[PDB]
Amino acid sequence: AFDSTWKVDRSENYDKFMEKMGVNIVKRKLAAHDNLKLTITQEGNKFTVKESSAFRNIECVFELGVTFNCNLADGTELRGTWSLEGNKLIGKFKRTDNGNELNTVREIIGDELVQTYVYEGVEAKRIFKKD
Repeated sequence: AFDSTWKVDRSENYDKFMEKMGVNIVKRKLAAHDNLKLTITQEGNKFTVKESSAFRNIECVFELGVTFNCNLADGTELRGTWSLEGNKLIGKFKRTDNGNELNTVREIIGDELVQTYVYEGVEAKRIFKKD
């Protein structure tokens, strides 16, 4: 789903998240300012997400179930895959840098994409919305 353009319109706890990865207090204070844009497309078994932030736009195309890798605006690099869990889209990502594992979930509240991530027992939330 989420076939169109969107941009983090809401988010919170990003400090506990960015603080769990052990990132300096600099990227943490500048991180909470999550305001990137993301163009997502879906094709049955072929997805295509194109991130875009004034700091480093990214892109990741692939099918659901096949492990792959995707870097996070925080300049992170992880690999895993998204799968449907009950009524949500899970996202198992493993930091290829330190394999600090990452457990997230994706939801589409009507016209908003709620992407929550977990870290060693933490939880960050990032909600998108039609531009």
